[PDB]
Amino acid sequence: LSGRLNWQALAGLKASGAEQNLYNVFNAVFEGTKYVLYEKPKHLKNLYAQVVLPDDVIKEIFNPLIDLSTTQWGVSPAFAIENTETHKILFGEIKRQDGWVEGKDPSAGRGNAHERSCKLFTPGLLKAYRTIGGINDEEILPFWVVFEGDITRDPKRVREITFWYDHYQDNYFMWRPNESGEKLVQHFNEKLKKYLD
Amino acid sequence: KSELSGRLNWQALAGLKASGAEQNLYNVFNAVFEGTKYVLYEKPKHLKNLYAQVVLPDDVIKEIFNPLIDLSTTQWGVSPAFAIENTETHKILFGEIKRQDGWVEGKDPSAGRGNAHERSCKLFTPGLLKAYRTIGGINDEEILPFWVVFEGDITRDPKRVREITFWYDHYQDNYFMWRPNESGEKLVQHFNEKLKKYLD
DNA sequence: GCCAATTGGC
DNA sequence: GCCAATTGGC
Repeated sequence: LSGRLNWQALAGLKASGAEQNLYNVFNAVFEGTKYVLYEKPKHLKNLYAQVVLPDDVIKEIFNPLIDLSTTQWGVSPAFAIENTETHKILFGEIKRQDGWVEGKDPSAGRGNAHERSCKLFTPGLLKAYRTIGGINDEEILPFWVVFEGDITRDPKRVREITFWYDHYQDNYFMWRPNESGEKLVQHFNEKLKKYLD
Repeated sequence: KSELSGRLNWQALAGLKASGAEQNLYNVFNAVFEGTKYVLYEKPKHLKNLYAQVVLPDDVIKEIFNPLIDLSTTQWGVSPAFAIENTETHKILFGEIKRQDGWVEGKDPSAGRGNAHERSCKLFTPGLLKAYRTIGGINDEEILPFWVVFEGDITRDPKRVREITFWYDHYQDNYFMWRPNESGEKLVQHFNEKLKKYLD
């Protein structure tokens, strides 16, 4: 099964003048390929209820009338890309945020909600992602964060995120204003697709 | 490393408790550190200069906003909620305080839907981990260089407590749940028993 | 200049 | 059930 992408279908989406977002872009480029996109995938929805808490903690917290054995508490990624042959999955997030850009003061980029995406660096979620998605190669992280909005052109935010990721520079992508869906797909195609093999 | 050489001032903390004064992380640690080699910093400045000189490829520079300032002397960084330094060894533990509501008695489950506490996870990025270990001096692999103290109803929320427990995996001592009504002693005991030795 | 942490959205 | 990501605050 070739891993070639459907650039013709993507060009049609672009030509249809339709506003491109991550979903219609990957949906178009994956048509007839061995890849499929999921919006709000459910693979990681059953992680927390089964967590074993010391009896000392149980006594100190609120214990609702609930059957934890059948309770599914977990996370809901913005999206996931699956190679339907190997069934390996890359889970992703989309962080949209304003930023300090031309004509604005630094305060326009003072927001910090994007830090929330760093929950993916916790050892527990890294372990869960690797187990469920199948990407065990230590060379890359098992998630992909796509940033959107003026934060992607903010001199401070861009350097901050670059600093955070350190040697995992391909695990995030800055999808800048007015940029084509093609560049978003090229990042996946050139830097991440091989890890689903 | 004798126990006496690092004994905390438990009597000063008991005095604070006996005074009836409202306890918070700062007055609790300031009291317990009285006369010792440890000092607590509120908003430490050790990590004030981190990002401005980060190198960006020419093809990225071309696509971003480049302000007309001198990045070589610009200080962009972070400001931890607190830090604990052993002034004899100069090793430092950096900390955060995350207060948040939660699903507890008398509340609808929606009271625990909040997720801003996730921001604290920035400390797990490889970049900040390296910066924290370099500055604070803690390279022991079995412990992380930071300590996140949670406060508020989130500390008793059945889903949030399990979520955070899960996140931390085998680094359970790198966070502490300071519950409503809990005194300062429990907070200090966590540091004393699980983290203080990493400042030796 | 940097962090708080919430209420509304899907 | 779980995520969006902002504006207020010092």
